[PDB]
Amino acid sequence: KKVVLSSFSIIGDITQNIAKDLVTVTTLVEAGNDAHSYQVTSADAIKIQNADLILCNGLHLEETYMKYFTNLKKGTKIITVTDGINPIGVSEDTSVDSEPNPHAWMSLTNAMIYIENIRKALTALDPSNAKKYELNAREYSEKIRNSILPLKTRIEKVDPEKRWFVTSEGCLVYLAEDFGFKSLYLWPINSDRSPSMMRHAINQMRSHKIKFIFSESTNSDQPAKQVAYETNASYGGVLYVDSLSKPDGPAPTYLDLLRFSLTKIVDTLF
Repeated sequence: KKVVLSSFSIIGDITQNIAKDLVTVTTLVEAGNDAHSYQVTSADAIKIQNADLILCNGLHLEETYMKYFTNLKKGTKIITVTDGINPIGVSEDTSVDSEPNPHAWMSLTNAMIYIENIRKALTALDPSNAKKYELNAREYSEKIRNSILPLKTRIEKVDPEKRWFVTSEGCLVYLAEDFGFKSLYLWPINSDRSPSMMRHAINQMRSHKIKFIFSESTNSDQPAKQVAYETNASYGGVLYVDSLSKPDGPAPTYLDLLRFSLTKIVDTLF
């Protein structure tokens, strides 16, 4: 039985829906840890040795621990499951070039690309099961579309002047792009804050009469609430974007994570 190591919980869950036990799916950065600032342990080095295939997000998400994906089993490839997603830069000033924002999985379109890239890699690893990964990938893709599309459809009725997703981390930039909304946030990447970015958000919210700002499940709510106060906006609550929740939390699977967060967004913007 082949072993497929996913860099973090979200990619692990996607991969499990496509493979459905045809392979053993393991996860490096388990739910509840920051994927960008993780420390790889001795035990983790065993997971890495056992891997027949390694699935990374790319977009620099794993940049601090790429070096641990070395001395690998012969034939073990590292696949970037975001291949074909045009990166969005960590610059809010989209003039300058900048490091990529890693959060490509917060997108209906991109969910389909993650699935496709993983299907492809599983199929090149284990070609005698091609027909099963094929079926599984289609089913799973459908499942995602069936849950998430009705949320898109609701979101798209928003009045254009209210088309803003305002968060703490820049976790929704790919969602904004996919659904045709503008983005505003306080810092691009949690692991990394700027007083000027906060000032800029405040000014932008006042200027565009933006009504809500969110925080997320792995960062503090304090800055969002302060910005709400200073802008006469409302604090929107906590979104799940950077990790699956624990099993009894609201986002134990990638589908549940998209559904939860998009539901919360929709429910606050109407």
